[PDB]
Amino acid sequence: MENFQKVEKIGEGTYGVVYKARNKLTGEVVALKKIGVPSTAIREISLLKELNHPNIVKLLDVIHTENKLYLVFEFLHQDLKKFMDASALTGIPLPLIKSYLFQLLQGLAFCHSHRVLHRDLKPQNLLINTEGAIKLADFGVVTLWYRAPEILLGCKYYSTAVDIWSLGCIFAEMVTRRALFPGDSEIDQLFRIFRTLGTPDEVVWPGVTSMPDYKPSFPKWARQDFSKVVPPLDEDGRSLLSQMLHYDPNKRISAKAALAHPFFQDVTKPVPHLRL
Ligand SMILES: NCC1CCN(CC(=O)Nc2cccc3c2C(=O)c2c-3n[nH]c2C2CCCCC2)CC1
Repeated sequence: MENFQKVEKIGEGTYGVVYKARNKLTGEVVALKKIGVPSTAIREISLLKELNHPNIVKLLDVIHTENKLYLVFEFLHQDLKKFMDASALTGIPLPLIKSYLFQLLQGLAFCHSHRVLHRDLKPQNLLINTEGAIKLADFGVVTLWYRAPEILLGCKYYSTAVDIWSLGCIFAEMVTRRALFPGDSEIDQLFRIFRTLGTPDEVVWPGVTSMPDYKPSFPKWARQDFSKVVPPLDEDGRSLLSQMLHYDPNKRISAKAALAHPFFQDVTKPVPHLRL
């Protein structure tokens, strides 16, 4: 727009490029996302500027000019991926990990209550500020690391449970300082999940053998010990995590239910120490 002047390219998303820009009018710095334009979609996005939550990056404005679509979001100073890389030496403190997980579950609970899912949760689209907050951003070579199993198996009508899986993967990563399922292809992704949680069957996941991309020929791996998977997460944390990583989407814990888990008994809001 004629009112915004780009400062620098923040990066490349999947729905277009994102730029850090200054609003020549308000003088504010924002995150500018550049994407005729489908009308059905216009009404959709117009609905995003409506669902506001403390843990959802605010969509300040939606500019639709010359068949171009510009989404103006609030600017946050860092993403979780960066913070985690900067904390690789000692890891993010548990209290802060617990605080971020809680906040993200809150944002998700809100999203899901309005039948809105993220679909592509990952460290790169989780934004944080100096205050100690974390927010969901960029709603739905792309990473497959946080992709839920029903998605990898071809379920077209997946549920809000896919976001819980992704968050579960992010939660484990914050704790061990290592991606849980770092696949580099759908099948590799799938098998890495199978090797760790065991190949799903009709017993733990009824209806799994009737999934679009399910192959009767998939190898049959045994489920690995969870204490070996996510140490030194305490029993409450591992208990919560296992419930977020259930194969059966219907058995997987909901965001609202997860907030009441014992793990958050002693949850606080620590302030992050970050370099900008
Ligand atoms: N970490 C940046 C990559 C992942 C996220 N995308 C796509 C996307 O949809 N980003 C955003 C959507 C709404 C608000 C923001 C961003 C976004 O990227 C960003 C925002 N506010 N602050 C930032 C950055 C600050 C510097 C470190 C990287 C994040 C760009 C590449």
